[PDB]
Amino acid sequence: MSYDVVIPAAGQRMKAGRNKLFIELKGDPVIIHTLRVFDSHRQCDKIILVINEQEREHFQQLLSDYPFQTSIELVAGGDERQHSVYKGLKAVKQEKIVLVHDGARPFIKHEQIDELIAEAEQTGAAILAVPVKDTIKRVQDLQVSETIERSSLWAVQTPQAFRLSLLMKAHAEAERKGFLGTDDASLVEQMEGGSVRVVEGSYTNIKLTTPDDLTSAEAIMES
Amino acid sequence: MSYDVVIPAAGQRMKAGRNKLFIELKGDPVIIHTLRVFDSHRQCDKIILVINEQEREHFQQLLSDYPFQTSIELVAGGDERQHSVYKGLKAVKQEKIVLVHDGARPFIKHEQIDELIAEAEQTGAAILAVPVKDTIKRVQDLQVSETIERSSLWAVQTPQAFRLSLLMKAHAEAERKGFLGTDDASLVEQMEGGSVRVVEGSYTNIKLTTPDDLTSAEAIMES
Repeated sequence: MSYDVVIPAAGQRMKAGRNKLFIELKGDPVIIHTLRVFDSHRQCDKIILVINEQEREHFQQLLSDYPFQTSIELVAGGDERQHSVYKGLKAVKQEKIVLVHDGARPFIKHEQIDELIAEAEQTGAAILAVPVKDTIKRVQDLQVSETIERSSLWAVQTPQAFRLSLLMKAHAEAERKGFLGTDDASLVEQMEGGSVRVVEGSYTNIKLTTPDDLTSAEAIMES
Repeated sequence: MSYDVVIPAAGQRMKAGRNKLFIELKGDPVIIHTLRVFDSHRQCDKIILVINEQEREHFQQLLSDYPFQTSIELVAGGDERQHSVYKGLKAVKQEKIVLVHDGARPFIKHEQIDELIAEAEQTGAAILAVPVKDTIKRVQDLQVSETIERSSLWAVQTPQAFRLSLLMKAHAEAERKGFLGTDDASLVEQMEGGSVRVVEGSYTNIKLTTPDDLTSAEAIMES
């Protein structure tokens, strides 16, 4: 059915007003492009944007500049990405499917979200990923220590979709024992019996941090 | 000092004339864009293009359409990438630095090649790579089996630069015992005491296979 989306926007870090999500892409902040995807999606009930308190005013101003039909809440985060995601998930008001999504990934398609909601509802946890295409090596001090075996390796994207109860439990367990995950899926993996499934996404679902990313973004738009 | 470059162009596979390297990028085949990089590079002595015999005529026609100052030889390859690279290295006429390079990586910069020649000459073997930015997971039947620990992982590019004697030895040893490597560095790694170093490259040094790659290419050009 429907979902809430939590987007961590605390910078896991820049000074107030200088969030990487405010970098303009064809004249609109990256975050705007991302927000419009979830706004136009019929099954997205609400957007939870997890922020640093200092940047609240900047986000408020930005949202008044760009109004949306879909409800958007600014929820204060913490000092790490995981802590922030969890404070976000604490603002979901009933049991339902929850997505967690990178603000700087504006090219997610409603098709992919739909497929991810189906899996999360079916089995509890799902992530978007694509096959790794390049050889991967582990390297100590610019010296190759090994070549990682490529056959079944996937590059992980967002969103990641979960039953709220499940992801909440995975966050609580992790926090109670001081485990620091990378992405949300790794918290579920860390639980006993915890299981996560993959929906294959698209190579266009890129994350925009650096200026070369903008250039690649501007070409994905125009196309 | 100077080097030969071997470029495997046997399709490790398409029918004759339909090589992926003939896909036109702003009106010139991808291979042309790549060849121009090595042609304009003062230290490149020779280009060895390893082909399927069937496509010889197509390559010959393509080269007469685009003349180059730098000498280019068409050398017949084998049925795998490794076998083809090795037949290529067999046409290098004296001991020197040899590069091996993907035909479909046209955005290599002379700066990067220069840094790679320095390392290969210094320590014997060098590769271009960039830090992995995304979470990597191993996945069986769309089901995550593990999260690969990210801190020291690099995505490997070409070229890879070696002392000819060293890479030749690594190829001979591998063939004598039927070992099938992925890239050339993995053949050197497989030798006793074999050691390979990393030069950090650039995120623009992309490989062009799919149509989305073209679009990303056309934007890297224009920029």
